[PDB]
Amino acid sequence: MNRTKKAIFEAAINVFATSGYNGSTVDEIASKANVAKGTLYYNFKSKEEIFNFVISKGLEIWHEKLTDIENLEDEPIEKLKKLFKMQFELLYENRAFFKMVMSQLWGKETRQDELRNKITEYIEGIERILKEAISKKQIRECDISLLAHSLFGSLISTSLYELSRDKEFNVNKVIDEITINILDGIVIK
Amino acid sequence: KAIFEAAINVFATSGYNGSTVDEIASKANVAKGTLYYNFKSKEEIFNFVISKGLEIWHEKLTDIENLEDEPIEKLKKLFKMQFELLYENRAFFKMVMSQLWGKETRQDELRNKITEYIEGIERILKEAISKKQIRECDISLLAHSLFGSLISTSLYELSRDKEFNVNKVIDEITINILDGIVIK
Repeated sequence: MNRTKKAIFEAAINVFATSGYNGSTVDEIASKANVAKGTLYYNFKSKEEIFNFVISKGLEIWHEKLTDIENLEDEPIEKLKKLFKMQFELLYENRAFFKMVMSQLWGKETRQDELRNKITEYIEGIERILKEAISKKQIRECDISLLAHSLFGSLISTSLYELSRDKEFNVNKVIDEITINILDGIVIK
Repeated sequence: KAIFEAAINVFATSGYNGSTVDEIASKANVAKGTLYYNFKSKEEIFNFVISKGLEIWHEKLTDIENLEDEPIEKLKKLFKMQFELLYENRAFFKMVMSQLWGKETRQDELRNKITEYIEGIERILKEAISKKQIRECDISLLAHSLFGSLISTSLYELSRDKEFNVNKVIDEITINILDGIVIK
């Protein structure tokens, strides 16, 4: 990304995360990016084009880091432990971006169908690790797609927990707790 | 009442930003003057919609809290109750999700309302921990994860364009949460 696209990218994340999609404007993104509006429009025709570019660029590191985990020779159960650590670290390093995503996952605009298709592509990588884990009898036989969405969904509920105003968020403690909760369950054993 | 059902659809479809009082009155088939005898602003309508819609969640959660059941059995009934209510209130749930993440003051207040519900889950988990029926753990983090089971399922249904059988979901999620997924 050159300076113009990087500046728009970083500013757009914060505008979208602060105001939501409908409340964000090209006008505000140009101002926050310190990019002349004519140069912005030379690169992006509309707010929707900026949004989709940000989603596509921002999810690149998610696919990259998940693909790296998939490529390891580690046992699948060890890949799942590394998945939880990777996702929460990535979430913590990119909180504005993830809120932007979360704010747009629930409606019926074509933009949001497309966003969900991009998230589904990511979740399919989780499904692939689970399938291998089940075949190696390291994870219980279960509805894989349902489980994979639950593993992604841990990011969503934790993002809400991170917004708590009465405590301070500790990413390493959350990784450790969620890993045990997911793998071992909560029942006394 | 007409405003409540219409405003869910409007806030879901047109957003909070992007919707108007007039559009809500129209979708409700409510004369604008009659709207203003009930509500002063679009903000008042939103705050009313959230509070009203969450009442049934609080009522059913309180019912479970009031049971004589062991807390671990309360938790099983909580999962069942939550997925049932999710199924009956699908539009409302997704509308809430769409509004939960921004920095406007109505959204601070929305999150406070959700947090209050999640605090009710924390009370059941606290009883389960005292009775040594579940592990000692970060109770607030776990309670958010238990609410998160609905978030994940709702996203799953949207992403696959499905309305999954509620009993099969309850059965799978309950085992996943209580017993975990690892075989070791």
